[PDB]
Amino acid sequence: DISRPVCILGLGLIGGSLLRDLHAANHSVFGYNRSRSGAKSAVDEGFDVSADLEATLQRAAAEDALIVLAVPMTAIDSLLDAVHTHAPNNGFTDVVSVKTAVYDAVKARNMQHRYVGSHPMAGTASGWSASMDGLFKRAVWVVTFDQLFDGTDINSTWISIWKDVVQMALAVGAEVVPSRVGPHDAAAARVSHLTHILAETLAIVGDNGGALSLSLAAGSYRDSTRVAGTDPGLVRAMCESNAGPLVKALDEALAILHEAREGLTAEQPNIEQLADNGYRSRIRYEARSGQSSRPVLRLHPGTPNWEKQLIHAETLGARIEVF
Amino acid sequence: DISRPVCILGLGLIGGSLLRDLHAANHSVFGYNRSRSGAKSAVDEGFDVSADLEATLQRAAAEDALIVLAVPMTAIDSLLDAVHTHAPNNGFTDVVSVKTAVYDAVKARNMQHRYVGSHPMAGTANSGWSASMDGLFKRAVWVVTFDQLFDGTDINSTWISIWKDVVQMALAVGAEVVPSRVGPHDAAAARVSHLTHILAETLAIVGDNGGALSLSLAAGSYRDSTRVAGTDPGLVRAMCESNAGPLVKALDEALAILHEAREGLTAEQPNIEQLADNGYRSRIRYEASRPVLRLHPGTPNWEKQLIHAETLGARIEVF
Repeated sequence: DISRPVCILGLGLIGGSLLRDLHAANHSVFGYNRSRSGAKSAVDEGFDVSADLEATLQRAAAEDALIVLAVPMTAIDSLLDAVHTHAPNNGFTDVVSVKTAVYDAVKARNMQHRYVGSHPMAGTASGWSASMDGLFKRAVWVVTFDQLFDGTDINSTWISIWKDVVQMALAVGAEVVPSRVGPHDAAAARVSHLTHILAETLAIVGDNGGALSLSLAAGSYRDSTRVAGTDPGLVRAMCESNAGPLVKALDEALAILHEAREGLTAEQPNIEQLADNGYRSRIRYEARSGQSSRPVLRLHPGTPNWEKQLIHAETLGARIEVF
Repeated sequence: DISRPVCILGLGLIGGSLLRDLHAANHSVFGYNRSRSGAKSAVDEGFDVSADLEATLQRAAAEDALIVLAVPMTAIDSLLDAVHTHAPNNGFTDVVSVKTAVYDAVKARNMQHRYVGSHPMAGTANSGWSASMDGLFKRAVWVVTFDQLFDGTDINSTWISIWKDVVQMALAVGAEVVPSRVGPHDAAAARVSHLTHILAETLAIVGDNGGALSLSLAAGSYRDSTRVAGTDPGLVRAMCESNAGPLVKALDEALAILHEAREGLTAEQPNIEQLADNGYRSRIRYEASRPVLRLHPGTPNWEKQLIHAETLGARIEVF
């Protein structure tokens, strides 16, 4: 279980849902919502919430709480600065879709000895009314571990923060997948950010078709343009934060689409390669989900060479369980 | 309702489902399936299905039945030859996802005087008779063609009666009938269905190129946007290859947007304002249903109202 009380900063879809699940699971937890209304609402429903950021961090520091920065990327720096200044010895984690940008921000402030990156594959970062129960059940929750393999010189206290973050993610039914920042952003660029870019693109090309096109659109179109409904502010945050790895991903998309075009413009139009490859890839994805077959490695923090199992899990996309 | 009994050639998702609804609605209906096994299954469930193509057409000839070609585009060219030889007087339609190729195949064989093209947006499936279902067309769109009124073509009251029964059949099984010519249809289908497939196959591969971790981290958005990549490649090829010209027009717009986005992400200060905004705004329009137009075939300039429905993407009902 979790050796520290959890302190959630920001109580929206992610943070609120985390507070609720942790409370359900009966673990010590409290949090902060900027909204005076939202705080009052949660306190009245039974939760331990405040709208006083200074007071929350003072207490967080007093109880050595694990601090969860459950805010959007644009809010991270101010919350890092707030934590650095009010709970400089506390351990802490974030929930943002992109990881390199955050780790960098943490390193620039010399907070890497107290930080463990994390990213739930939950929904779209909406305030407190967005919070629900069991959001994370059987959902992937990435937990980082760069400090173990880069130029950071960490000791046992960091290992202790890392454990609580994993115990926390596991406490709310998540599947913890360990990853360093580069491999993660490389993945998210492909499976989430490009997903969003293609979704916007499709909506425009369809809209360009006018009345008949929007009328004839069916289930496939509904599904492929759904995430184009998410907020422009967020879609930009994701993609811009991770522009580097996204461009590598988008370039693969353009190469494939160019090859596809070469094929459709031939004397005999042909897209075998795109079709056989696409199908096969989609089958591989379904195979390790539903119509969850992720492998599972058991780490034993403390034991020699356990760290190498984190890289082994990263390469395999294995979820982990710590004994 | 429908004046003629229905004859369904090919009984998979589309044709098989069309049979079940017309049978449930207690309308006169019978069909054909190449698969001898698939025909036995149907007969063993109480349906009027045969494996003998020639005999099915001779029966369709003796009932003046409406012939529905519910087969893939690759089986069309020989089926037209078959209907020509064994049932020339019969009025027929089809359900293929591309409408130009079929109409050319029809004209090539001088059959357009008894042909009314159509396309139900009912999707596809990796199966035959076993994929059939009740209520497949409820609320879904059913496109019906009418190029014969605007290209050079001498038509009589029969064609109109054939067109009337195709619309009513569509309506009978709970579909919304949007009329359209082959050019506009294929342009639209290129944009909202075929490009959709192309983009899904692409995303699936890019994600797979990322290896174990990428696939493991893929969540809801990926799942939804790569769903059609799971449809059998053969169907995807047929669908896109048959509509190659229009699809390229659509793909080129996609590529324009995607490059302009890459310009955006490579800047000193990465920026995809434009894409996100236009994208989001395009989706909001889509969500917010189709307009309607009353039509009486025969009355002067009723065909003008078909063009109106086409521009509007409106569904029609017949008075």
